[PDB]
Amino acid sequence: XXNXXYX
Amino acid sequence: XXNXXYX
Ligand SMILES: *[C@@H]1O[C@H](CO)[C@@H](O)[C@H](O)[C@H]1O[C@H]1C[C@](C)(N)[C@H](O)[C@H](C)O1
Ligand SMILES: *[C@@H]1O[C@H](CO)[C@@H](O)[C@H](O)[C@H]1O[C@H]1C[C@](C)(N)[C@H](O)[C@H](C)O1
Ligand SMILES: CC(=O)NCC(=O)O
Ligand SMILES: [Cl-]
Ligand SMILES: [Cl-]
Ligand SMILES: [Cl-]
Repeated sequence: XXNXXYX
Repeated sequence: XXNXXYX
């Protein structure tokens, strides 16, 4: 993970 | 990708 969003 | 570094 480590990324973010939101999709 | 998804991992990091830095090499
Ligand atoms: C991770 O490194 C790349 C280069 O490969 C940069 O362009 C990017 O800004 C950097 O990402 C940030 C944001 C993220 C992905 N949510 C994490 O918090 C990382 C550690 O820092
Ligand atoms: C997402 O990350 C930011 C930066 O650290 C925090 O400010 C925010 O609280 C965080 O969102 C929470 C709530 C969410 C979106 N429902 C998920 O549980 C994420 C993983 O954590
Ligand atoms: C070295 C590099 O590009 N790291 C970023 C990733 O792991 O996604
Ligand atoms: Cl992070
Ligand atoms: Cl999402
Ligand atoms: Cl690197």
